[PDB]
Formats: sequence, C-alpha cells, structure tokens
Amino acid sequence: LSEVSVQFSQLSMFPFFDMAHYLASVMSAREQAGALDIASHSPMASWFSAMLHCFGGGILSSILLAEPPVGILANTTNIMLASAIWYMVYYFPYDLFYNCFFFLPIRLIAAGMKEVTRTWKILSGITHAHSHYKDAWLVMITIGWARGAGGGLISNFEQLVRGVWKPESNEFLKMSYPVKVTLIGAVLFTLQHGHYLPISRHNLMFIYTMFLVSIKVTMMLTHS
Amino acid sequence: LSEVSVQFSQLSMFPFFDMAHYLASVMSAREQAGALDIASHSPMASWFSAMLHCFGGGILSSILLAEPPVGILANTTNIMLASAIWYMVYYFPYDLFYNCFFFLPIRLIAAGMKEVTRTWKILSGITHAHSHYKDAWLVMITIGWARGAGGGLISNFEQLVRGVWKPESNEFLKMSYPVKVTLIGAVLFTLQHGHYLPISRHNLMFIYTMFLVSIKVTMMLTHS
Amino acid sequence: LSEVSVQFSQLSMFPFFDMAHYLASVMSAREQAGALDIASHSPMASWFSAMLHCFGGGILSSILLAEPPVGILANTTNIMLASAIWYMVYYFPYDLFYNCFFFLPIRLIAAGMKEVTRTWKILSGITHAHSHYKDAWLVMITIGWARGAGGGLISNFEQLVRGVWKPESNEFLKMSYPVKVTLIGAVLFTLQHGHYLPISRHNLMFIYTMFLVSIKVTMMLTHS
Repeated sequence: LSEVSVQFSQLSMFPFFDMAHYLASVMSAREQAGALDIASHSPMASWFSAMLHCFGGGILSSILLAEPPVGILANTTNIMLASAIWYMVYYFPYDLFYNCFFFLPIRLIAAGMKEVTRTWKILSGITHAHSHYKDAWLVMITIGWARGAGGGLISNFEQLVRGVWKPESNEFLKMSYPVKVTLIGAVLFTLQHGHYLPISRHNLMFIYTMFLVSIKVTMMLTHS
Repeated sequence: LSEVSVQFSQLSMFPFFDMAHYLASVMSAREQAGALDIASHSPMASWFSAMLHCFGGGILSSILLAEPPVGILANTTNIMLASAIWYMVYYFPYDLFYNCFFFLPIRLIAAGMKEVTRTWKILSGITHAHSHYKDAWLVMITIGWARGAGGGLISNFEQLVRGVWKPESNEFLKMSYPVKVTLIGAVLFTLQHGHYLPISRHNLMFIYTMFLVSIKVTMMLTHS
Repeated sequence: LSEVSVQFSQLSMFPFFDMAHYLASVMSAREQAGALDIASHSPMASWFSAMLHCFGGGILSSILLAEPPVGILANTTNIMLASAIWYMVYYFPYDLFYNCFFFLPIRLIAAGMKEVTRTWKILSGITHAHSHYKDAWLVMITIGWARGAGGGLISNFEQLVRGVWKPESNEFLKMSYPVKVTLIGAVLFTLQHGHYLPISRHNLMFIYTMFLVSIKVTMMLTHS
C-alpha cells in the first residue's frame, strides 16, 4: 500500500512541527547539567544556547556552505516561534509549561515530531547541496547530516556558550545516537538522490522516519 | 537648533578618528593582564591581538554575513594605520608614546573619539545588512551590533590568541558596558531605519553619540 | 642555465605528489602524542584529524576567502586519495605500510615532495587571492600563506579535534619552522606577482623549493 506514503510526503512543518523541534531541543537543553542557573542569572546566554539547539542545523549547514548564518535569523517567524518556547520553558509561572510538557505522552509526541523535522532537514541539506554541487555525494552527505544533527556537532562550542568547556567529549570520538543516526540517514538519502538506492524517495522517507521515531519512543519508555 | 546636528552628520572618520579607535583599542589591549610579555616575546601574536581589537567589528560582521574577513585586510591604509599605532604603543623609545597618550586629557579625547567611530560602525552594519536583507530587523541589529563591539564579542577567541583561555567569562553571561551599549544602539538605529522610532537619523545619531561619550568620560574621570 | 627551471615549472601534482603530501601529513599526524589510541578507539576523529593535516591549507584558505569549505570535499578523487593513505597508515596488516614508509630514504623522498606541493599551494593561494583582489598584497600573502601551512595554523583546533586542548601553544606565539617558511615564501612570491622582486616566477619557484627541500632533508638526516 504505497498510497499512504504519498499522503505522508505532503506534510507541512511550518505551524505544528517546527514548534515541536524547538520545544524538544529547548527542553533537552534545559535538562542538561547547570542549564537552570544560566537562565536564572544570564537569560541572554541561555537564549542563545537554546537557539543553537533549535537552529544548529541551519547554522552549521550555512557555515559549511559559506552561506550567511544571519540568514537563519532573517525568518523572524521561526526565531520568535522558538524564543517564545524558550521563555515559556524557563520563565513560565509556577513552571506550569515544563511540568505540562515533561509528562510522558506529551514528551513522546513532541520528541517524535522533532524526529520528523530531522528528516526534512536532512533532505533539505541534500537537495540544497545538490543546488550548490550537482552530483557531489560527500557534499550532500555533509550538508544533509549538518541539518540533521547540527546542534549535536556544535555541541562543543554550544557548551562553550553556557560556560562549560569539555575538550574531551568530541562528537567524532564517541558518536552519540542522534548524530550517528543523522549520518546514516544522510548517507541513505544521498544514495537516494543519486539513485544508487533502489527505492522511491517517499517510501525511504517514511520508513526512515518511522525507524527513528520508534527508536526514540522506545528509548524514552525504557528510560523512565 | 537642529542645524548643528546636520553639521555633525558631515563628519569624516578616515584621517583622525580611525587612528583614535585604533589607539584606544591597542592601548586598552596593552593594559590587559599579561599583554606586555606577549609583545616583548611574541610581537606577531600581540600584533594580531591588536588587530582583533581594532578591526574586530569588521571581522565579526564579515563572518556573520558570509563575507571574506581578508577583505578587511585589503585596505592597506587602515591596516598600516593601525599597525603603526601598535608598534608605537608597544615598542616606542623610552615608551614616550604610551606615556604621552596615557595622560588623562589625551586618553579622554582618544577614547571619546573611539566612541564616535562606534556609531558609524553600528550604522554601517545596519545599512549594510539592509543591503543584504531589506526589512529584516534582527539582521540589522546583529550586524550593526557586530560592528559596534566586535572585539568585545570575539574577546574569548581574542584571549585565546594571546594565550589565556577563560571559558567562564562569556560576553552573554555578563554583558560588559561597551557591548551592551552597542546592543542598545543597534536596536535604536535599527528602529530608526525601519522608521519605528519617531526621530530623524541625524538627531538620534548625535544624542546617542553624546550619551556614549559623556558616560565613558565620566567613567574615566571617576576611575582615576 | 635557465632552461632547466622551465622544465621544472611543467610539473603536475595530481598523481604522485598529492599522495606524498597526504602521506607525510598523515604519518606526521600519527607520530604526534596520543594519535594511535585515537585511531584505535575512534577512527572517525583520527580520519578527520588526518584530513585537517592534508587539506588544512584549502580549508583555511576557503574560510578566509568566504569560500565553502565543503568545496574541498567535492573532489572525491583527492579526498579518497588521502583517506586510503590514512587507512593504510593506521590499519595496515602487520603495520607493513608505515614500517615501509618510515624508512629513512622513503621518508626523505615523501617529505621532500610534500615540500614541493607546498610551493604550488602558496602560488595557488596568491593567484587566487589575485582573482578575488587585484593588487592587494596582504590578501595574497594571507591566502598563499594559508595554503602553504594550513594545517599548522588550524593546529590548535586540530588538536581540539583529537581531544587535546593546548591554549598555550599558539602558532603566533612561537612560529614553527614550516609555518614561518610558508610566511617567507608567501611574502616572496607575493612580491613576485607584484613584480617588486627582480626575478622570474619560474626561477624563484625553483630556488625556493630547493631551499626548502634541502632544509627539511638536512633536518631529517640530523634528527635520526
């Protein structure tokens, strides 16, 4: 039944899903070590650290392609759309926001939707790298991977933003789960655009997104 | 009497004022902790650290706009115009140069003129960001702010140049005086170009520059 | 006998010499402190650290010229041509590869050929900077120098890649031999393109390359 994947390929991420990626990235940034004191004593650094979690893919993909990073800041609808989620995650009255989204089902849904945004980020970087370089495979892998897990690769300098400098925890030394999954996805969809992978783009899209959401849901259910 | 602000708006900064910004930035860089030993044992690193103080605004504004930083190095008149001030600040015979410019009135004048260069740097970044992005407010704030206090934002990596690595003293954690003032100015003049601020550009220019020079003069008089 | 330098100027570096630069840079990267454990426990970080040794000149010259660094990754023939040398330097059976190229004559030849690649990298950066900026001397010096010893200038962040963070060993504080030699060469050939240096390009090319190869050969013979 390939008629369902065609329906899945018509999804738009502007209203609902972008807020889900921003919310999962901002909450996951808050749950990190010493992130509450940053927002309590330096809202600027915590806000910028949140933006590195939300728009790290576009930032790294722009720096790697010699594209202006401030171009990501031009979309005031997305920047404000993430900054509101930041201010509600940290400075909501009685912390009613976080306590609402820390609930297990809501957290599962939000995270699972961020996993969906990751896909269109990977393909966006692959097709964009194709717009800059025709049949260059490594470029498409690098930019699609850069949009898939951008915040995870700038995680060292992002740590440097909040104030923690860990020169030992490099992403290449020990590849984390989301970064390595974004590598596998970038390679796969790069083989898809190059037609080296015998499957249509929509079906590979759907099966990859499902294989990601199922894994993260299993991780969050087995962690609690 | 708005006829005086029109006369103030016709100022040119190529001869006198650029040397004032370079001199205040180089002297303020020398007065930092452990900067004399750098120039005494490694003139290259002290020179580059001085260039990060002088041309940090153009460097950061160029990196943020995907513009070549080496483009700032093309203007050999400005680069030499600052390098001469560096070599005279550090390696002048009997230190007759620094001891002359460390005098309170001369230091007040030079610093106060650097405060004037900061304004045209902010507006240069705002109008330049307008040339790259029409009515994008955050871009104009970011580039005007990037030219206002560029050396203050690269101050971490600039510290890394001389040899001191302080991951705890981030500019976003504790915003210093010049950086936060450049933020306020970038926001104000950005509202001016967008015509959200009910005042002409020249008058806002003059009152902002005066409000800056008066504050720094008061700081230098109350510090000694 | 200027007829021999004309024959030397017709050299092509695509097959033999590029592999020599990649091999000397990868081997010299392995001989660094704690580089074997990186390749034994994290092949990704050791591979990227090797690419920073091989393509550091193009990377830094691309970042300084606002050119996409991923553009260096487009040439899959060169990237694979270096990655094969990396995998053979580290993971060859019985370490038969390294033990073969660590032999004194073979090491002398490979290093001496890397010294030859350095020249065409310097001139490539100088003529490229001329394509971006006509008669800007400092730009040509900066880009030619950036291609001459690129890995030596990113050596701090390259150290940060493997996991060692040394904020005290800056290249400007103590200029190493290859970096300072690349500075002298960039200045000389920049004076050549500007015709301030009374010598033809080919003769200066040959005498500079010889003056480099002789020095490195003398160093490797006096070190063992």
